[PDB]
Amino acid sequence: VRLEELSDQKNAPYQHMFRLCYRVLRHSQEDYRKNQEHIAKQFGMMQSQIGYDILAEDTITALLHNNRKLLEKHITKTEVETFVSLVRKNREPRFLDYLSDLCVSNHIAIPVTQELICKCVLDPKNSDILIRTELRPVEEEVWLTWTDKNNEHHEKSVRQLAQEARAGNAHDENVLSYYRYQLKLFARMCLDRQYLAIDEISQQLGVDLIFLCMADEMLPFDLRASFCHLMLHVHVDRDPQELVTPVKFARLWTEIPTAITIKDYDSNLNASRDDKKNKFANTMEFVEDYLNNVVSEAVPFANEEKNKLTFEVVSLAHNLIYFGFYSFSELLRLTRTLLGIIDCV
Repeated sequence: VRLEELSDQKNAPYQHMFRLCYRVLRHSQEDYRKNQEHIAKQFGMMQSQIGYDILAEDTITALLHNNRKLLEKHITKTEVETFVSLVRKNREPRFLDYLSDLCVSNHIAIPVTQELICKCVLDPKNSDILIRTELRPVEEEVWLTWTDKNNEHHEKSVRQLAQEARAGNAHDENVLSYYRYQLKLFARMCLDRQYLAIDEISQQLGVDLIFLCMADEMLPFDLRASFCHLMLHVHVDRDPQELVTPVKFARLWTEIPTAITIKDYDSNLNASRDDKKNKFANTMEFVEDYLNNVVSEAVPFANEEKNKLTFEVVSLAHNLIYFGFYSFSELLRLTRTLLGIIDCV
């Protein structure tokens, strides 16, 4: 029997047999470390059978769901290379999604697998499965260049890709989906301050480029949300940024002014904010404008696509606020907008 021919009516019973076998495997490893480890020794075969209608994807997901130690033990360079080869062969975003899931377990990054995936993906080889983004004077426009499965180059503008996808172009829609999944993979790799991947992804996708992509209202909301997530996890969370404590318990006697106002309180710490907000000033302005636009429309949460971008923007604002990028007056002005956003209708 052949995996590609399993779909035939002649091999139909074999499909049912294999599905039952995989269901047995899934049921035999539920909340049992010994069985999970025993089944994990056959990971290569399961990957070899990944892709076809055999529920191997579900079995792998169940096996690697919320098992940090098992993931670290049984995910290695061979597994990452197998996934890279599969994604090279199929060019489907599902394998990139699987790599992203491997990167993070239980919403917490796993440094060993993150580093392995970064080394295996960002290597000079395997560059044909990643879409390259560049800026062209054409002010400046964003262009994507990618190699198809036939080793043929293709170059096109993001605006044109979005226009064709909206028109109905399946090729451009699939390209956009692949790009979104690639951005998700990069964000997962850069999660929890993975400098090994940040140092190489920042030089490819810059702050200005990501801001332009987010501010381009003609692009898909999901794409804008992916770019916002990348900005949050590649640029905002880095070494210079550090969490701040809003309340201070230690005070110096002679530093206490006789009279204190909102302006004086803001100016007390307006040097570090002033000299660190230069990069993110445009981002903060965009966030404020987006929140005002959201609060100015009835039923803020009506479209899921826009809700994704709203969630990403709110997460970015939360990170910026907790990194001390906002003054007291700015926070007091933003609280009205937030309350209006989450107000009753």
